[PDB]
Amino acid sequence: LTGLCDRFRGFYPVVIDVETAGFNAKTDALLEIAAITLKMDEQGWLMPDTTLHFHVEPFVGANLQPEALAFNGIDPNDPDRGAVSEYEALHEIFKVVRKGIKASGCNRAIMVAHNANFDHSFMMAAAERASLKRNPFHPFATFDTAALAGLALGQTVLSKACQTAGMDFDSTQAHSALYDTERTAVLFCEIVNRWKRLGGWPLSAAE
DNA sequence: GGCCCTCTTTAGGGCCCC
Ligand SMILES: [Mg+2]
Ligand SMILES: [Mg+2]
Repeated sequence: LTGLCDRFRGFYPVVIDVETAGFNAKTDALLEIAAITLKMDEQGWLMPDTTLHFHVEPFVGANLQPEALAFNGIDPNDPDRGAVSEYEALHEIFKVVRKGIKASGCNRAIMVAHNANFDHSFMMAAAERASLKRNPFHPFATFDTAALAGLALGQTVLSKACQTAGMDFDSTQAHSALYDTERTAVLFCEIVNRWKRLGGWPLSAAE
């Protein structure tokens, strides 16, 4: 291929997972976020690059759903969380992403996530509140690993997709931002690498 | 949390992005 900028029409894939206090991106709090950039080796194989992870303070006036907190087991009132503002978390992620875009020769970043619209809507909403400028992510395009796993593995559930792909998946570590992002990143890389392995990529190898 | 299905309506379990 072999360069990352040539693989997805100049899009720089960044794996994202968020933990929230509900399903409403407009009103519910962002509590946690992890980001994993990708890279290709000289042979053209995809693999994780830089990993970021932040605990996030609920923005002022945010709604908190008890059922959501019960699911992710996150206590926003814990002073020992080490949480930062949405601004600080996303500002650092954007900085690393813009740096990755520049070095790779890509044009823009695209979010890779499982059921990606969820994570995308929450990140865009948080960027709006924090008044962040020059959002390096595509405003509506995403790489949904649920759809990709549907094609590649015939499974749409993250746990099952990883297992089907022959990956390790610990249910005791599941539903945590860093672990979910890492497993999603490996899943996405495996799907992409498998397609190359089967001769589906490059298009000349599609033959 | 709330919609969906059915071995349903005097119910609960699946869903599986929180
Ligand atoms: Mg998730
Ligand atoms: Mg998660």
